[PDB]
Amino acid sequence: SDFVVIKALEDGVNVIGLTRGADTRFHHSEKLDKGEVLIAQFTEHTSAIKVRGKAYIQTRHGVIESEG
Amino acid sequence: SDFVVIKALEDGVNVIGLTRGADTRFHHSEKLDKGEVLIAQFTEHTSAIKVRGKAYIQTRHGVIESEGK
Amino acid sequence: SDFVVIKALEDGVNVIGLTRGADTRFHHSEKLDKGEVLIAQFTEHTSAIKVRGKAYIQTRHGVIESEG
Amino acid sequence: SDFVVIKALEDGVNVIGLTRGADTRFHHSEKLDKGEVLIAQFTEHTSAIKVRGKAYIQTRHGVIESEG
Amino acid sequence: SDFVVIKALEDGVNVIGLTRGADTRFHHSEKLDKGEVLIAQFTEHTSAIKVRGKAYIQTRHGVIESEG
Amino acid sequence: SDFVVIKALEDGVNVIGLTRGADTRFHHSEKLDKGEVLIAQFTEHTSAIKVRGKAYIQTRHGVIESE
Amino acid sequence: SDFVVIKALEDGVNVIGLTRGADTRFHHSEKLDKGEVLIAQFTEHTSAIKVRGKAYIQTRHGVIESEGK
Amino acid sequence: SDFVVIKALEDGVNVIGLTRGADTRFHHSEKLDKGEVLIAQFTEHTSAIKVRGKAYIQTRHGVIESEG
Amino acid sequence: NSDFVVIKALEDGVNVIGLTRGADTRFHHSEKLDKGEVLIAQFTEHTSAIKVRGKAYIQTRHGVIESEG
Amino acid sequence: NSDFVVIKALEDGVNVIGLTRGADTRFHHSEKLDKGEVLIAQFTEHTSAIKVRGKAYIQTRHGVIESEG
Amino acid sequence: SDFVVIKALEDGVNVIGLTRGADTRFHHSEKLDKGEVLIAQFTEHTSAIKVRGKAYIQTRHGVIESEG
Ligand SMILES: N[C@@H](Cc1c[nH]c2ccccc12)C(=O)O
Ligand SMILES: N[C@@H](Cc1c[nH]c2ccccc12)C(=O)O
Ligand SMILES: N[C@@H](Cc1c[nH]c2ccccc12)C(=O)O
Ligand SMILES: N[C@@H](Cc1c[nH]c2ccccc12)C(=O)O
Ligand SMILES: N[C@@H](Cc1c[nH]c2ccccc12)C(=O)O
Ligand SMILES: N[C@@H](Cc1c[nH]c2ccccc12)C(=O)O
Ligand SMILES: N[C@@H](Cc1c[nH]c2ccccc12)C(=O)O
Ligand SMILES: N[C@@H](Cc1c[nH]c2ccccc12)C(=O)O
Ligand SMILES: N[C@@H](Cc1c[nH]c2ccccc12)C(=O)O
Ligand SMILES: N[C@@H](Cc1c[nH]c2ccccc12)C(=O)O
Ligand SMILES: N[C@@H](Cc1c[nH]c2ccccc12)C(=O)O
Repeated sequence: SDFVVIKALEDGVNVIGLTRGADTRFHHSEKLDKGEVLIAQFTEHTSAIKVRGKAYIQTRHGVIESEG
Repeated sequence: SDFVVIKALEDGVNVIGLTRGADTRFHHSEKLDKGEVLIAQFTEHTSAIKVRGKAYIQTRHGVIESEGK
Repeated sequence: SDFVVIKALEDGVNVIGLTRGADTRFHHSEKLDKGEVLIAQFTEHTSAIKVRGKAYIQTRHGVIESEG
Repeated sequence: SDFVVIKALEDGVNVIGLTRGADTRFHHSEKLDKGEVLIAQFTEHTSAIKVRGKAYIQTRHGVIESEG
Repeated sequence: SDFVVIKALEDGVNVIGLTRGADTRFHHSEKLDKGEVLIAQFTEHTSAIKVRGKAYIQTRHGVIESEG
Repeated sequence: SDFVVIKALEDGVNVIGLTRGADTRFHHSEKLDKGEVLIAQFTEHTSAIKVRGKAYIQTRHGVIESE
Repeated sequence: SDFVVIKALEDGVNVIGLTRGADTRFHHSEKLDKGEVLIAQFTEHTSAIKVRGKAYIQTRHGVIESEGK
Repeated sequence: SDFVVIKALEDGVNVIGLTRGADTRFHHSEKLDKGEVLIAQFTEHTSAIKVRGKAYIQTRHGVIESEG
Repeated sequence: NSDFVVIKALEDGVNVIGLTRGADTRFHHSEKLDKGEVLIAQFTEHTSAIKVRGKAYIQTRHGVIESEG
Repeated sequence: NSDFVVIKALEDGVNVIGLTRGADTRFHHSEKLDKGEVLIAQFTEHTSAIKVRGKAYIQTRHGVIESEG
Repeated sequence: SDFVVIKALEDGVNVIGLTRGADTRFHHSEKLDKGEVLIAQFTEHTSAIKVRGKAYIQTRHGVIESEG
């Protein structure tokens, strides 16, 4: 099952898990300080992940960068 | 299951999930502001995804770019 | 399960689902205006997809372009 | 399942599905006008596909061109 | 399931399905005229295919040409 | 399931299927004349394939030629 | 199932497992001192992993580095 | 299941199937005359294959030759 | 059919520590390696994370990495 | 569907030995190859390790290796 | 299921199978003399393998050498 890597490029990056299912809203927000890395899967409860704030992101389709 | 990466290139971008099944309609519109990235799967409930607004998009088939009205 | 990426290159492009099953008829026509992108799977309900109008198309077999 | 991409290079191209099963006959003929693109799977009902008319075709095996 | 692509390079090319099972015989022969393409799967009923007549053939193993 | 492509390079080529199972014998021989191509899977009934006569063969492991 | 490799580049690096399921919380924090290596899977109990502290990280998407505190 | 290609480079080559199971013995020898090709799978009944005589052999791990 | 890691000890007394799979996380075994020995160790029903202490050359599917003592 | 090894005897009296799968490990069969004969042998429900003695050219999915008598 | 290739570079190389399960101990040691090769799988009974002595080793992750 797929995962994304998120490296925070500043304090307070917000990695937001959206609920899997007929309804969509966020069910968890994990904040990262600058330099921290989160490696997070798609799961039974999370089917979309949003990143807010400056982050360096890797997925199976390559590198992408969120800007705050 | 496959996923698409969408990075908003201006405020107010909408990533719209279309319902899976005989019926086709919008069930959710996720609004993205400039700089934010959404990584969204295809799912039991979403079998097509539409992107309105300027965005940089990656899928397994490569990069594509949506342009806004 | 695979999908196809369609970027509309002018207004009023139609992405048409054809029904899976013994019967083949339309079922849904999604209208894309210029610059909009639709990323659409093959599904229990859709086993063929037609594009009408000018669009840039990506599949697992490469790029192809429809013309209006 | 595998799918084929067909781009009509002239009007009245026919993409014809042959029935899966002991019997082989045409169950459906999809007419493409010049410039239209059909992306069509193999399915429970369709185990062979025939293209009549000038078209550009992609399959997992690469490009091939049908001629009028 | 695998498929073979056949482009007829002359009229009257025959793509012949051989029966799956203890018995081997021809259950169908599809006639292609010049420039027609047939994309044909292996199936529950067809476990070998024979091409007779001049054609350009693609499979997973690459290109081969039959001659009349 | 995998397949073999055989192109006959002369008349009279035989593509012979061998029975799956505890016992091994020929259950079918398909004759190919010059230029005809057969594409043949391994199956419930055929676990080995013999080619006799001159033909160009392709498999997943590349090209080989019978004489 | 996928795994990540983490090599601590200073003392006191934490490798933190987040719970799988509807509830998300830390359920374990593995402390690495400098030069130690942990190779950790995703599991029935861990669906996300956070690294805090200076570390060299390998995943199937390649090399990433966490930067300390 | 994997398969092996054996092309006999002299008459009398033997392709020998060894029994699957706790017992190991030869259950069949297929004799190949010069220039014959045999394409043979691993099966419920055959878990090792021995070749005797001069032959050009292909497997998933590349070319090897046997010599008489 | 799980993944495995290759650990070659570059000095005596390297420890390859298996961590328990499941809701709880603890060391269930430390295999001690002397210099020049190679351990090839899978992830398993009982081991979902592996810690290496001491100097070792390591290979996994994501490449080479080295632990330091 | 299992993996297999190709063994080409480079001298007479080469032995390809099958070791039993399961809690008990012993030799259950030894196949004698004379010079230039080839054996293509799978791992099986009965054979979970294969030992080659004598001079032979071996191909696995990991590449070529050679045994020396 | 994965396997390791071990080529003894001196006499008395010991290939040691460790028990799968909650407990860890060795359940078999297979000694190799110089120039013998052992191709050993991971199994229902062996989930870790230790090599002692000078040996050339291939795994899916490449070559490694043990030093005795
Ligand atoms: N609840 C939605 C979340 C989602 C996933 N991908 C999407 C694409 C667009 C809009 C919403 C979504 C679902 O599981 O389907
Ligand atoms: N409800 C439709 C959504 C869809 C997916 N792919 C499409 C292609 C064309 C039109 C509609 C669709 C379905 O699941 O089939
Ligand atoms: N209803 C048809 C749709 C179809 C898919 N592929 C085709 C190719 C040709 C003609 C029709 C089709 C089916 O499910 O089989
Ligand atoms: N009814 C046939 C259609 C077919 C598929 N591949 C073929 C090859 C040759 C002739 C017929 C076919 C079948 O399902 O098997
Ligand atoms: N009825 C045969 C057809 C066949 C497939 N491949 C073959 C190779 C040789 C001879 C016959 C065949 C079968 O299903 O097995
Ligand atoms: N009846 C044998 C045929 C066979 C397959 N592969 C072989 C290799 C060698 C000799 C015989 C065979 C079987 O199914 O096993
Ligand atoms: N007992 C934990 C061990 C573990 C695996 N990967 C981890 C990542 C971080 C922290 C703990 C772990 C589990 O099976 O899930
Ligand atoms: N409990 C959450 C943990 C998680 C995984 N991926 C995430 C992405 C964003 C936020 C939370 C998560 C889950 O298993 O789904
Ligand atoms: N009995 C242990 C053996 C093992 C596998 N990999 C390990 C890593 C470290 C320590 C022990 C092991 C198990 O099956 O899990
Ligand atoms: N009867 C043995 C045959 C065998 C397969 N591979 C081997 C390797 C060595 C010795 C014997 C064999 C088995 O099925 O397991
Ligand atoms: N009977 C043992 C044989 C074995 C396979 N791989 C090994 C590695 C080392 C020692 C023994 C083995 C097993 O099935 O597990």
